[PDB]
Amino acid sequence: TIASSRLRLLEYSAFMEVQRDPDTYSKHLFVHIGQDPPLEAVDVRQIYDKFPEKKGGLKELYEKGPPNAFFLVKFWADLNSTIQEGAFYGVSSQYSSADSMTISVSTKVCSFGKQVVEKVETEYARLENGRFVYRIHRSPMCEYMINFIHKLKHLPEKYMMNSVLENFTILQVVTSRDSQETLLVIAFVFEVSTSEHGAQHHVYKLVKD
Ligand SMILES: NC[C@@]1(c2ccccc2)Cc2c(ccc(Cl)c2-c2ccccc2C(N)=O)O1
Ligand SMILES: *C(=O)CCCCCCCCCCCCC
Repeated sequence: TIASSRLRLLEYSAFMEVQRDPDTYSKHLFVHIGQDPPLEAVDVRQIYDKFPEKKGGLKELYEKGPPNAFFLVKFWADLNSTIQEGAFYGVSSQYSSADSMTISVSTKVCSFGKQVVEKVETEYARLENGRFVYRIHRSPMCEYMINFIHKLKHLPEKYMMNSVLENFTILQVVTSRDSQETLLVIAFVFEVSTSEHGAQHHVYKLVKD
């Protein structure tokens, strides 16, 4: 469970979809976080080098606080060609909060500690069972990401894929749109899954000392 005092990530999944015929659709999940155990900590200074720094960087974000909003997710992405591929590469996520506020989700793709792509999406709360729910449904992946996945899929060894992924990170920062107050920050780090049970993940809490 990834949750700060203000926002809670409910679900997250990056996937691809193909239309085998007009009545058949196939969906492969690269990564997934479905719907509270204690979390193991990771010192934030160990990841600084691979995230974007200076003005608006992760070090300035952490210093600004609150620290209860920072998390690290290690992903073991399933890049196995389990379906044949006009394919849709997308990302679906969902959050919840006790307060009604408009959120802003920014996704920073980084290569060698330098921001290459950024995507900003404002999300409005929807009242549901006494809580506020934010839904991002089938947000298409940018061609940078689709091409990156194709390039990784073309490497002959999984160790080669993991070496490229050593200098690739995605930083997700959710802020209250109007106040600009940090609600949730999730640093995503990746490896290619070698498991027979597919995509795996591990959550950690980002700490300083
Ligand atoms: N293959 C190693 C790893 C990994 C391993 C398994 C699953 C996902 C990723 C660790 C890792 C990356 C990429 C970027 C970072 Cl920032 C990290 C990382 C994570 C925690 C602390 C320090 C660092 C670091 N700076 O290396 O790939
Ligand atoms: C906008 O393009 C944000 C895209 C975030 C994609 C999540 C990455 C999931 C695919 C796993 C491939 C291996 C590591 C990128």
